[PDB]
Amino acid sequence: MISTLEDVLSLLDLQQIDDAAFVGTQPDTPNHHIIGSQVAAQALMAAGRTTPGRLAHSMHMYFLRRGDARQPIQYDVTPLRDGGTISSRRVTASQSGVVLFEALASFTIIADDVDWQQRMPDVAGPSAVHGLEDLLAPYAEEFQRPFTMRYLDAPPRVALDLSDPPPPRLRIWLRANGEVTDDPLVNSCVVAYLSALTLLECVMTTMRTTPVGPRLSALVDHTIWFHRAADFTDWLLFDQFSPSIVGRRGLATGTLYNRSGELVCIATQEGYFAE
Amino acid sequence: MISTLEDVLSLLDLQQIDDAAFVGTQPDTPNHHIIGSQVAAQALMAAGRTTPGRLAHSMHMYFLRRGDARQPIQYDVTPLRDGGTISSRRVTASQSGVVLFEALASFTIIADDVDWQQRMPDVAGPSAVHGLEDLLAPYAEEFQRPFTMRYLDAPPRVALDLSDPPPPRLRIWLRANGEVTDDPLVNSCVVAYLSALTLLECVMTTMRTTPVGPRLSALVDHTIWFHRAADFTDWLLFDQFSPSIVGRRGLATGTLYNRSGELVCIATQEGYFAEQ
Ligand SMILES: [Cl-]
Ligand SMILES: [Cl-]
Repeated sequence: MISTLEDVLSLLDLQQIDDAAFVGTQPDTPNHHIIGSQVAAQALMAAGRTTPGRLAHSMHMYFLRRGDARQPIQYDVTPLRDGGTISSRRVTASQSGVVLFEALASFTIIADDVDWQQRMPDVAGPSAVHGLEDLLAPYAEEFQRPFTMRYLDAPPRVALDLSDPPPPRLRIWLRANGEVTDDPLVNSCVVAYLSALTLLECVMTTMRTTPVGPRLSALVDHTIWFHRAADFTDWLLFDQFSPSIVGRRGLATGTLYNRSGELVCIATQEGYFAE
Repeated sequence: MISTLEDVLSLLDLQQIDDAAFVGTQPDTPNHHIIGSQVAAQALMAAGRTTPGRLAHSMHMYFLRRGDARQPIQYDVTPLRDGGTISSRRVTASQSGVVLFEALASFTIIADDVDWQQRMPDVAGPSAVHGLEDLLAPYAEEFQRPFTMRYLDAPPRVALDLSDPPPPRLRIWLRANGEVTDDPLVNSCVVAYLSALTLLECVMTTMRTTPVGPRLSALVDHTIWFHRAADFTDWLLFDQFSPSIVGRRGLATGTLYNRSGELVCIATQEGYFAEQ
């Protein structure tokens, strides 16, 4: 099972099998499903390798069919445009000829210009905050990680035992359990992985469910805009909320910051909750 | 020019030239540029016509090349997924084989389930706000509309006169200057049109520019999530802001609400500003 930060870096180590085709693999999962975070990060790596040296700036994706964690995944990249400042790629992810996912990714050259952001919210610092493992301890009977996670708000399983579902806001302090490679594309791919990892949890809580049920979900899409490099040598804050849930779908948006205050990325995804 | 609401509805009338191939058109503009609002709305209509009786729920797109307003646009639709819940469509827009735009759209059945939203912000109403025409009248020498627009925060050209540029936030009350067809797909397409129309303005102000310059801009992408029907028989509030601007890029996000408070859609786009 994915348990170390090195395991996450291994996910990003794709095997090139043709000029614009790459294969990724992973360990099996308990329900045999591939999670969205993996396919996002691997798809971005595949795209980035066909645009060498350019920096990831955005990616949009739709999950069509859910991957089987027992088989590898093939990523086929199509160049859409190669401009002097922006370049664009389609990435299709497949298993035995079955298309799992389609994405569109865009890459840029670095440019010094207006650099502005909203200020990070004023929240309790990571040291004030309970770890996920201690928070889930009472539920151990119902069940190492690549990131330490400290939750400012109740995680979904804890929230399920509150009288009423809390407001759909979830703030998590995150720290890599090891060293992320000093490579801009790897940096962005790890950001991509984190951007989709806990993001639907604030919706699950409002839907009175958790990642393992009782009501199961699947991501329909995921979107990321990368603005500034993540500093994985310290904590990051992931500020997540839902503006709206309707018709079995819940929208979640998250903003990732370095502890030092820089806004790293924004991401948004819609999850579908089985009836 | 596109100047009436009927003209915007007419953008959505596509010629079908094959099973999954449609042609859209538009009047020539002054600089022959086709705006992203038009291409988003026409692409959604194309996609929707191949998924009859399902409701638009999301759309993602990249604007690869600027369109020539003097030529029509072919929308080629590819079905990617079909069945009991969600249907998925690729839409490619092209002019004489040159691809302008790639989108992925998604459609769903109606289902009653958990229905929750954040509360619309408490702001001044439409009558407390000056119309855009009036706010821009002082600058006429430098220069009808399908929508009445009342800006609660300074438009880019007005903001440009201020010493300290304001926060990159922009609330606009909008009202269709006419009746929008009572059809769910048309409704979603007009929502798509609006979702991209003013959305970058909150960035332009921080970038010390306006829709007509001095620093020009182009959209890189656009993204819409449709949750509740727009009620075009009354005002809508488009609450827009930018969380971040860097590297010649500015990200803008907007939430559209009915006056009665329902959250209609969320949209997010990134614009690129050519060197200064
Ligand atoms: Cl370019
Ligand atoms: Cl922990």
